[PDB]
Order: sequence, then structure tokens, then C-alpha cells
Amino acid sequence: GEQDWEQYRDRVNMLQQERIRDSPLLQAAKENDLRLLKILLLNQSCDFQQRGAVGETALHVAALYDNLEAATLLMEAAPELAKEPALCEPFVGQTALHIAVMNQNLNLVRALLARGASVSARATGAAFRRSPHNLIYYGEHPLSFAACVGSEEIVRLLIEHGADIRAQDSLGNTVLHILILQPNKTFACQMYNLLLSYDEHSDHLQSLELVPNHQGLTPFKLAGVEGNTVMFQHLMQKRKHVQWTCGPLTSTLYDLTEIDSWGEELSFLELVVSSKKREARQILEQTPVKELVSFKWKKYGRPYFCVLASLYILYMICFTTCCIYRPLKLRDDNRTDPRDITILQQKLLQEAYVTHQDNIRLVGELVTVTGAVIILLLEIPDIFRVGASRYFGQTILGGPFHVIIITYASLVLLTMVMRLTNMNGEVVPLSFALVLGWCSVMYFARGFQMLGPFTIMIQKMIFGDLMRFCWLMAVVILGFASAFHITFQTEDPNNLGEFSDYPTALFSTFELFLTIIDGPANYSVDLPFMYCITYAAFAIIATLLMLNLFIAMMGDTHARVAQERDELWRAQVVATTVMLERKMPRFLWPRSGICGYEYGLGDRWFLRVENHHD
Amino acid sequence: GEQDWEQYRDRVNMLQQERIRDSPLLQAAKENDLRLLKILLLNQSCDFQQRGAVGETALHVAALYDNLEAATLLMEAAPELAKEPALCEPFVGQTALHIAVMNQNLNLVRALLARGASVSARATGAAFRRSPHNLIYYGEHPLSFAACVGSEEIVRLLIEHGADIRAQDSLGNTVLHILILQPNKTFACQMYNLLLSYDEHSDHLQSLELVPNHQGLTPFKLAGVEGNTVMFQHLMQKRKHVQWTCGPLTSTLYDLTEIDSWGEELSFLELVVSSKKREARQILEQTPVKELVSFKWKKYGRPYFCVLASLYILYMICFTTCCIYRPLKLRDDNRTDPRDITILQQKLLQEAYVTHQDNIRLVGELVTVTGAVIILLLEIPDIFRVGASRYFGQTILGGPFHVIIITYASLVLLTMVMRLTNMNGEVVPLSFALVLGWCSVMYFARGFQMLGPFTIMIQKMIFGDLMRFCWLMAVVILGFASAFHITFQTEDPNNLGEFSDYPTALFSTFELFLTIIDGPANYSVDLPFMYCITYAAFAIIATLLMLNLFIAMMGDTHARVAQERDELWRAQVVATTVMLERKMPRFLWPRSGICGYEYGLGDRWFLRVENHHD
Repeated sequence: GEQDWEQYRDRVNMLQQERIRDSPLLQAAKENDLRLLKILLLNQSCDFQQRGAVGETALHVAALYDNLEAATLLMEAAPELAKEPALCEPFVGQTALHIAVMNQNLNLVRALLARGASVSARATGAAFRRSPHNLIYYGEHPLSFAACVGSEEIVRLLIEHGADIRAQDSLGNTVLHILILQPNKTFACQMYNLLLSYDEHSDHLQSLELVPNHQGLTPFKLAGVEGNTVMFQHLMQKRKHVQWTCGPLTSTLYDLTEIDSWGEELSFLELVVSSKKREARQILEQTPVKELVSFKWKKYGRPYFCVLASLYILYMICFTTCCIYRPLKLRDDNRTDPRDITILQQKLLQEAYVTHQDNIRLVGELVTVTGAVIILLLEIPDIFRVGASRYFGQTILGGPFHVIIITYASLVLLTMVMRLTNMNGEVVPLSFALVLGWCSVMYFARGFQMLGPFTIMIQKMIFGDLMRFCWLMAVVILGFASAFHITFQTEDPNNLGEFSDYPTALFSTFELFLTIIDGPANYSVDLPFMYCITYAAFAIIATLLMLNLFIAMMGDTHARVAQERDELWRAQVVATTVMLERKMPRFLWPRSGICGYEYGLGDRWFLRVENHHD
Repeated sequence: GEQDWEQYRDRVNMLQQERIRDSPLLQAAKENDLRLLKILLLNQSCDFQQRGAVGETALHVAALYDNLEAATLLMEAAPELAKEPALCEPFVGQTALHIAVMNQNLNLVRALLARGASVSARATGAAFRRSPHNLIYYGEHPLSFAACVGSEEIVRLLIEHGADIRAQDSLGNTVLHILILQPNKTFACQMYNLLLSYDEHSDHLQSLELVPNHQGLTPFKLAGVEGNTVMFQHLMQKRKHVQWTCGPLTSTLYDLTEIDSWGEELSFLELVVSSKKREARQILEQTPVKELVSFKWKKYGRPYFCVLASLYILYMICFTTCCIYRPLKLRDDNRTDPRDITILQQKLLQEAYVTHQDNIRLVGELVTVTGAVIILLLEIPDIFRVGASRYFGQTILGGPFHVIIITYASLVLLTMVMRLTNMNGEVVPLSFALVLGWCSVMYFARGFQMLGPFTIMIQKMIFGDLMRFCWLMAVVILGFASAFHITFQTEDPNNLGEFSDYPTALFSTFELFLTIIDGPANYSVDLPFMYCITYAAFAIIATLLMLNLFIAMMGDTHARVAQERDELWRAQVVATTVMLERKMPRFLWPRSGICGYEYGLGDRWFLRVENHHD
């Protein structure tokens, strides 16, 4: 690939205008020059099946520019032009009916359909598919075009000429899926009511509402994925009824069949919390959904989360104590190596199990490794289910805690390999394990409103501002650490040995940036004067300016989300509820909501909501 | 208890709708199906005393859905249905008159009262009591229902059929108490004027205004507890009169009898500052109240607070100097224990009183312990008065300073036990006493506007943000302190002994989090390389990110209250005024306001307010 899409798309859009300029019939379609077009079509003339650079006809050009005078004269001379689709790459299958509807030209649609335009024509070209570089997605059928332009009269005219409402495009979207993807949401529900009124369940196999996608999503399920909360509240108007109303009080009964999704392998609520669209989190604060996941969290979600929190915390204490007590003996080698002298005075034991206090630790260590395969048997089946990047990427479904808890379980499994192999470097995977193990306890901080939004800010600082600061911090601690190394390369390393080696001078200048270590000073020796100029420059540019600017932007990444993670914590417990309702067994978590079978109203499981309004 | 309330309340609300669906008479009451209901009640038919699942009648169902056609046909066939209450747990005592008023159905109330509905019926069920899970509290009588719906015409119709306005519900609330608990406050005072106009003091024992609650509160006293400032200003319109008005100036004379509450054991002003409701602090900025507690604070509150401040500060100097000089002698045991060698070189004296300089300290120490029982004789009678959790919980009445000053007086009493027992660990209760003693001086920082709101922010940071940060700080200093301990478990503890023990490694990593101690470094020895990776990870995640995010949210808990504790300090001196007017004697604090007895207008003590208005 040498060129890209839009450079090809601009080439088609200018080759198309050239052929309109080159051919006098196509120009007379564009100019609405019915003077010339009468004289031109009076005689035997240009073939009406002459094409542009895209496969357009003269009727497509006469409809792209709303010229119903020229389009009448074209169809009177050539009636077979109404059934003609374009033929080349971007506009494949687009008919003049696809354009007369998209211009909302009603009198052109009547003139086209009287000439036998096909309402079942589907624009299968790549300039109609739902792609991030197409500006609109209106579907493929002209009935689907009339809905997304919001024209009530073309829809009432296209059904009368035999457009089935269950017409499914190449994505699997029927027209009810496509109305949900439109941006002017409060004008789309009136087309949604109009399209369902013409449905009238003659087919009634899924009754146009349960007709899924190629990704399985019904239109109700898709409104939660795309975050169409205006369409969601409209869709719940037919899934409820008011039991009674007494003054200010009102008790209404929501259907909860398509929200709870009991038998479904991929429920409605996982598709809302694992949706990458960002207005999908406003679905979780709607009138049947908010009451449902609050009932699941309080009655069963937070009690079952706190025991798992109190078990994992008690698990990590058992892992920590098997690190604190760990098999160490005095080293075999007398230290003949006093070179920055070796402070390592003891080494690992090999197969140390002699004492009874060790046998208590053997019990303890087996809780760690069998606790770790339990961790592995819970998560690596779930990376194979959502796609291993939808899993790790979405930061409300655990996200960068499943990466941590898998890495933790990998390292303690790696440690028990080394304990049986008698490898010597056991301290390296254990130190990574203890950090990753105990910082994974912050996963359970989502279960508490105090601690909840506070832990999302740490994820928006590790990934947000640390990747916007550590690059422009590493250039300062590479220029200055080298500058501090060169100034001290010619000195005694026993007096101010903070820059004696270049690896340690990177470490000291990393610390002096953060001022977690003291400024280097030895007042009983003459330091080089270039150091006092370099360090005074360093302390201003790095310590003073660059920290307190990073704190200034980290203070702004907190202020920008301190009013926005109180709403993401309310979406973080929903992703914890439906994670827990799916994993741990069925005799815990019974079906939420009132069973509508002991009362004579069905088998659907309802949710009753009592509300007050003045 | 297996299920909870609302799961029982939802069960009643759906069992009730089932019986309406099961019985054709109850359905015809709901449907307004007067076709069927005429045919049904033409014959001998279902018993009219058939009930739903709650004890409802057909007349209750015909009034829950405002069907006065069906309710007329029900009462014409069965006239004894108007006097029928429901019989089961949530709706006990609710009559159809309780529903016809709550729907504000005036023509249904006239048709019910003509059939002999009882206006004195009281809905004693649990779905009418003032509880946090009921959405409204409208009282129990239908006159009380007509007031809280704001229907002037039902009240003017229910009095005419003999509803006494002094009708007291199970909480002790008369209807004037219930109008104050309503949320649309500016529409409730017009019902308050209407209800007082029909009172006309024929009873005149308390004249409906002094009729207390079961918690003793009159409606004027309850408007300060619930913070009904709209009702409070309306209640002070009848407790004032303008002496004169001259252009812009106006001198008005407030009654101050029910505000100052002179003979009352529980005054009006303690019920406003110790109220847990949060709009009760706007009562303290109203036109007779703000001028009264400003006069009490300036004339007598701040002079008497500053001597008690200057006495307690001078008391704490006397306690501190008896700690600084304290009986210590050189230790008896030669230190045969050089294990992290014992720096303890001297011990406690036993009965040390030999010298004259000690006898000065004996005078000093008795000021401390008799100052401490004086503290105990002032506070532990007051935990037995407000309820020992209303006392400690409310942070404007001292709050977490009465916990401190009781703990301080407990520890110096515990110290004088140890001085007579010759216990050895006297340093432990004294160190707690000196911290708690001198930080209790911040109680007196409420007496000064500069220092006032600054000390409320420390209480909103100790309890607010420290409990939202120290949990997610303790997981970092447990993962890293263990990770720093394991990496240094196999080294010489004499070179970088900051993580030699696991208790001290928790201490060092606690300090390195805050960077109150230097980063561990010893450039004359080879530190383990895993430390330089762990510490560089620690300094970024803990020192840099997690501090300056905690400062970012602690900066936001200050910015959110720097415009809100300037109004809580103005409620913190009111709680200090009425604390001081109650405790210290009566010859200090004379009665505030002008005695209306030397002038010929009563014996009530008035407050004169001169104000300016353009």
C-alpha cells in the first residue's frame, strides 16, 4: 500500500466530477440545463448507460443535485435508468433511490418508484459501510436511509411499495439497529415508534426487536452498548406498567427480562460495562438498571466481595509470612571480595525442611502456590472469552489488575520452580511478587465508596501523567547525571561517591530529582566548582520547576476526575457485580427481582420501583 | 430475619395487585368498568367485605385509582364501606378517606363524608410512620393528609365535618409539626396560616403552638431542628412588631421568648446546634437568632471563653513542666545488654520527694490531677445527658475534643495511679497525655475567626481524607516494606540497616513514603541490585504519585470547605455560647435582651433590631 484511503477517496470524488464535466449529458444533469437536455435527448444521442468514473448514471447525477426536472426528462427518454446501480468500488449498489431519499426529495422518490425503482436495493459499497472514516452510517437499504434522515413521509411511502422492515445489511444491522447509531437521538425514537407500528408481527419470529446482529446484539442490547440513553428510556416505556399511583407516590413494575438476561451467555450488563463507548456508563444510571445493580450489590455483591477481599488479604499475609521466613543459611564462601565490600553474608538453604517450624511453612507455602493456580484457573479462561485485549484494556473490569494478578501468579509459580531446581536468585521473583501481590489488594478498593474513585485516579496517573512526564524527566536525568558523572569522574570516589559509576549517577540523579535523597555535600573536601554550578542549575530546573509542574498537572488530572470517578465507581461496582454473578456458583445469587409466576402475570421476572414526584 | 423490608413491601404491593386481578369486583373498581359493576352489583354477588391481600375494600381500590363513578356505585350498594379500614401490616387503619384526600379528589371526599366517613380515623400502619424507607410522611389523620398535599379546600371541608386540629399521631406530631417536615416549604406556610386561623383558641391550653411532641418539641422548636428556615421566618412574623420606621431605618422588637428558652431544660438553641440535620445551621443566621448569639458571644461569650482558654493553656504549661521535671535517677543495672546497644541510661525514681525543688513540683502535679477530675466532673455528666454518641459524633459541639479531653484526663489519672503503685512505664501514658493535652488547645481555636474555620478542616482531613488514603497507603507500605525486607534479609545489617527487622522495615517504608527520612544509600558497599529497582519503583509510585495525589484531594477538601466553614464557624461559636451559658453559673450571663417588664408590655424579654433598607 502506497497511498491511503482518503487520497483514493479524493481521487474518486474528482474523477467523478471530471466525467460530469466531460460528458454533456452528465453536465446537463448537473446544470439542470433542460434546454440542452431536451435538444440532446430529442435525437439519437449519447447512450444512457454511459457511466462516470464510479459507475453512476445520468439519473444518479440528476438526483445528487436535486433536479427533478432533469430526472423526469431522463426517465421519460430512458425508463430503465431507475433500476441501475453504480458499479465501482466506493458506491457499489447505490441507486438513484439511495440518493433521492438521502436528499429527502419526496417528489423524486415518487417519480422514481413510479418508474419501477427497487426498494430492496442494497448499497454494498465501501462508502456506505459503518467504518471510522465514513462520516455517516445510514445502512444499505433506502428504507434504512429514510429512517436515519428522519423523514416520516418516505418511510410511509417506501413500506407501501414493499420494503421489508426486517431488511438486514452486511453488518447484520436491521433498521432498528441503525436508528440507535444515529446522533440526534430524540428525533430517532419517533421513527422507532413508526417503524414498529408497521411491523405488526405478521412474521413474529423475533418480531423485529429480538432480531439479533452479526455480533448477536438486539436493538435493545445495542442501545446499551452505544450508550443511547435517550433510546434506552424510550425502550423501557414498553417494558413497564404502573401498578398504582396515589398522589406523589407511584409503583411501577419493570420487565427486567432483557436487562437481567438470565439464560444469555453474554448478558446485557456485560455489554454495557465492557463497551468501549464512553456514554455507555450512563446506561447504568437509568431507572430499571440502577435499582437492579444496587439490589445485586447490597444484597449479594458487597457481602460476597468482602469475604473474597478478606480471603485474598488473608492469603497475602500467608504469602508474606512465607517470604519473611524463607530458607536462608550463612554463606559457604568467606568473602575474599571486598570491592565496595560484599555485604551479602548469607545465602539460600537447599531443601531446608529439617525443623518443625519449617513444616509449618511448608503448609504455608502450599497455600500460596495452590492459591496461585486458583488465580490462574479463574483468569486465563476469561482472557480466552472476551479477547485478551478487551480484557486487559478496559480499566473498569479490573483491567490492569488482571495483568498484575496473572503476573503475581506467574512469579510465585516461577519461585516454586526455582525452589525445586535449587536456583539461587529466588529474591528477584519474590520481590516482584510481594509488590504485585499487595498492590493487587487495591482491586478490592472498588467495593467501598470511600476508597473507590480514589483508586481510579492512580490508574489515570500511572498511565496518564506518568507517560507524559517520565519521558521529559528522563532527558533531564540523562543530561544531568552525565554532567554530574563527568565532573566527578576525576575525583576520589570515597568522598562524595554518589556519582562514582554511571549507573549509580543515574540512580542518584533520579533520587535528587525527587529529593528523596540529600543533596551531595562534603564540607571537609574541595568539591569541583563545576558541580556547584551544575547542581544549582539542577535543583532549579529539575527539583523546583519540573516536580511542582508535574504536581500541578497531576493536581489537574485529579480535579478533572474528582467529579467524574464518583460516576465511574458507580460503573466499577456494576462491572464487579456481573463479574461475580457469572463466576461463582448459582446457589449463591438467585434470580434478582420478583418472580412473576407465583402471581398470575407470566414467567418474566420483574423489578418493582416505587418513586416520588411532586 | 431472612428477607428485608422492601422485599416484603414489594411482596405486599404485588399480592395486592393480584387480588384485584383475581376478584372481578376489585378489578371493576380498578378498570372503572361500571358496565360490569352495575351487572355485578345488580344481583346478590361477591361480599362487599371481601378483602385484598392488605385488607383493602373495593372502595379503597376505587379510590386508589380516582374512579368516583365506581365509588358512587359501590357506596350506593354498600354504604358501610366508607367506615372500613384496611387490616394488614403496612396499611393498618388506612381508610378510603385517607386515599381520596391524598389524591386530592375533592368530589370523592364529599361523596365519602356524606356516607359517614370518619375524619378521626388514624392510619396506624407502618407504611405511614415517619421512617427512612417511607418516601413521604403525611401524618396519620386525613386532616393531616390534606395539609401536606397543600389542598386548601379539603382542609376547609374536613374541619366542617369535625376534624380536630390538635389531632396527635403516634409520633406525637400534631399537624403543625407535620407541615414543618414537608419539602415545599413556601407553600406550607399558607396552610400553616389556614390551620391556625381555624384553631381560634377555644381549647387554649397550649393554643396548638405550644403543644409539644413525644420528644417535647413544639412546632417552633421543630422548625429549628429540621432547618425549615422558610417556616422559621414565617413563625417570627407573629413574634415581632415594628416600633417605628423613619425612611430607610426601622426598629423592630422580636419576642425572644421561644428562642432564648430561659426556663427550659433543653433550650431552642441546643436543639439547633446539636441537630444532625444540615440545613439547621441556617437557622443560626436568621434575623432574631443571629443578633442574639452575636450579642451573647461578644458581651459574654468571647470574654469568658478567653479566660478559660488562658486558664487551660496555663494549665497545660503546669502539666508540661511537671513532665519535663519528673523523677528520674541513674539506672541500677549496669548495661550487660549491648544488643543494638541499650541507650537507656537512667530509670524512674521511687517516692522522690526529698528536695525543695521537688516540693514545688508536688504543688504542680496536684494542679494537674485536680485539674483533670475537674475536666471529668464537667464532661461525664454531659455524656449522660445527650446520649454519648450525639455528644461525641457532632463535630461542632466539641465532638472529637471531648473524646480527647476525656482521654487526657483518663491518662493523667492513670499516671498518678502508676506513681503511687511505683509502676515503671510512666512515659507511655504521659506521652499520650502531652499530645492529647496540647492538641486539645485547638478546641479554643473556635473562639477566633481567624483560627476558627482552619481547625474544622483538620477534622475533615483526619476523618475524611485520612480514612480514604491510609488504607491505600498501607497496602503500598506492606508490599514495599516486605519487598525491601526480603532484598535486605540476606545482607549485613550494619550497612544500610533500615530494613533489618520487619517492624523497622515497616517504619522506614512508612517514612520513605512521606520522605521524612533520607533514601537509603551507602555508596561504600555494594547494595543488592533488586533494591535499586524496588526503590526506584517505590519512589515513583509512592513518594511521587501517591503523596501528590493525596495532597491534590486534600487540597480539594479544603477548597470545598473554605467557603463552607466560614459558615460553620458561625455555627461553632453558637454551640460554644450555649454550652457556656448552660454550664458556668447564673450570676455570669444575665438574661439576654431587654426586659419587657420595666416598660409596660409584659414579662417577655425582647430583642430590639434596627435595620436599614433602601
